[PDB]
Amino acid sequence: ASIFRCRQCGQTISRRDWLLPMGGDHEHVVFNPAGMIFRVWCFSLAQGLRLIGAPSGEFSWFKGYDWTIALCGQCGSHLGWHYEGGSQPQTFFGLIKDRLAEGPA
Ligand SMILES: O=C1CCCC(=O)N1
Ligand SMILES: [Zn+2]
Repeated sequence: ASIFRCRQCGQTISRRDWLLPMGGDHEHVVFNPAGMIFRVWCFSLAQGLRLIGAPSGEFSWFKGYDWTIALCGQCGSHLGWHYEGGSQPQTFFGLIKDRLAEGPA
Protein backbone atom coordinates (compact mmCIF):
# COMPACT_ATOMS: atom_id res chain seq x y z
CA ALA A 1 0.00 0.00 0.00
CA SER A 2 2.53 2.60 -1.03
CA ILE A 3 1.83 4.10 -4.44
CA PHE A 4 -1.18 6.06 -5.62
CA ARG A 5 -2.52 5.48 -9.09
CA CYS A 6 -5.36 7.12 -11.00
CA ARG A 7 -8.58 5.39 -9.99
CA GLN A 8 -10.00 5.51 -13.55
CA CYS A 9 -7.12 4.12 -15.57
CA GLY A 10 -4.20 3.07 -13.33
CA GLN A 11 -1.60 5.73 -14.24
CA THR A 12 1.04 6.15 -11.56
CA ILE A 13 0.61 9.49 -9.79
CA SER A 14 2.23 9.66 -6.33
CA ARG A 15 3.57 7.82 -3.27
CA ARG A 16 2.61 7.68 0.41
CA ASP A 17 6.21 8.62 1.17
CA TRP A 18 5.54 12.00 -0.53
CA LEU A 19 2.58 13.06 1.62
CA LEU A 20 3.01 16.61 2.88
CA PRO A 21 1.48 17.95 6.12
CA MET A 22 0.46 21.54 5.09
CA GLY A 23 -0.67 23.46 8.19
CA GLY A 24 -0.13 20.34 10.34
CA ASP A 25 -2.13 17.75 8.35
CA HIS A 26 -1.88 16.13 4.90
CA GLU A 27 -5.74 15.99 4.68
CA HIS A 28 -7.75 19.15 3.94
CA VAL A 29 -11.49 19.13 3.31
CA VAL A 30 -12.44 22.11 1.13
CA PHE A 31 -15.15 23.51 -1.21
CA ASN A 32 -14.99 25.36 -4.54
CA PRO A 33 -17.38 28.17 -5.64
CA ALA A 34 -19.72 25.54 -7.19
CA GLY A 35 -20.11 24.02 -3.74
CA MET A 36 -18.27 20.81 -4.62
CA ILE A 37 -16.61 19.36 -1.58
CA PHE A 38 -13.25 17.69 -2.05
CA ARG A 39 -11.15 15.81 0.39
CA VAL A 40 -7.63 16.86 -0.58
CA TRP A 41 -4.42 15.04 0.28
CA CYS A 42 -1.27 17.14 -0.08
CA PHE A 43 1.80 15.64 -1.78
CA SER A 44 5.17 17.29 -2.18
CA LEU A 45 5.62 15.55 -5.51
CA ALA A 46 3.61 13.85 -8.22
CA GLN A 47 3.94 12.48 -11.73
CA GLY A 48 1.74 11.36 -14.63
CA LEU A 49 -0.44 14.47 -14.48
CA ARG A 50 -1.05 17.14 -17.09
CA LEU A 51 -1.31 20.70 -15.71
CA ILE A 52 -3.77 22.87 -17.58
CA GLY A 53 -3.75 26.58 -18.29
CA ALA A 54 -1.82 29.24 -16.47
CA PRO A 55 -1.85 29.54 -12.66
CA SER A 56 -4.61 31.50 -10.87
CA GLY A 57 -4.78 32.88 -7.33
CA GLU A 58 -8.59 33.19 -7.38
CA PHE A 59 -10.20 31.43 -4.41
CA SER A 60 -7.00 29.55 -3.53
CA TRP A 61 -7.48 27.23 -0.57
CA PHE A 62 -3.87 27.75 0.46
CA LYS A 63 -2.68 31.22 1.32
CA GLY A 64 -0.04 32.64 -0.98
CA TYR A 65 -0.35 29.88 -3.60
CA ASP A 66 -1.67 29.97 -7.16
CA TRP A 67 -3.29 26.90 -8.66
CA THR A 68 -3.47 25.06 -11.97
CA ILE A 69 -5.87 22.21 -12.60
CA ALA A 70 -4.13 18.79 -12.63
CA LEU A 71 -5.59 16.13 -14.87
CA CYS A 72 -4.49 12.57 -15.22
CA GLY A 73 -2.10 12.67 -18.17
CA GLN A 74 -3.44 9.36 -19.37
CA CYS A 75 -7.26 9.50 -19.07
CA GLY A 76 -8.03 13.17 -18.49
CA SER A 77 -9.75 12.53 -15.15
CA HIS A 78 -9.55 15.57 -12.84
CA LEU A 79 -7.26 14.50 -9.98
CA GLY A 80 -6.50 17.79 -8.24
CA TRP A 81 -4.38 20.93 -8.52
CA HIS A 82 -0.78 21.97 -8.64
CA TYR A 83 0.09 24.82 -6.31
CA GLU A 84 3.02 27.20 -6.89
CA GLY A 85 4.23 30.69 -6.12
CA GLY A 86 4.29 30.35 -2.34
CA SER A 87 6.96 29.66 0.25
CA GLN A 88 8.02 26.63 2.34
CA PRO A 89 7.40 24.85 0.02
CA GLN A 90 7.27 26.93 -3.13
CA THR A 91 5.22 24.19 -4.79
CA PHE A 92 3.14 21.09 -3.97
CA PHE A 93 0.13 19.05 -5.20
CA GLY A 94 -3.29 18.77 -3.68
CA LEU A 95 -4.92 15.61 -4.98
CA ILE A 96 -8.45 14.41 -4.46
CA LYS A 97 -8.20 11.28 -2.32
CA ASP A 98 -11.18 9.33 -3.70
CA ARG A 99 -9.89 9.77 -7.29
CA LEU A 100 -6.81 7.76 -6.49
CA ALA A 101 -6.20 4.08 -5.71
CA GLU A 102 -3.53 2.98 -3.27
CA GLY A 103 -1.56 -0.20 -3.74
CA PRO A 104 1.76 -2.08 -3.89
CA ALA A 105 4.88 -0.58 -5.61
O1 LIG B 1 -11.78 27.03 -4.93
C1 LIG B 1 -10.80 26.52 -5.44
C2 LIG B 1 -10.91 25.77 -6.73
C3 LIG B 1 -9.55 25.48 -7.34
C4 LIG B 1 -8.48 25.13 -6.31
C5 LIG B 1 -8.51 26.05 -5.10
O2 LIG B 1 -7.54 26.23 -4.37
N1 LIG B 1 -9.64 26.65 -4.83
ZN1 LIG C 1 -6.35 8.31 -15.29
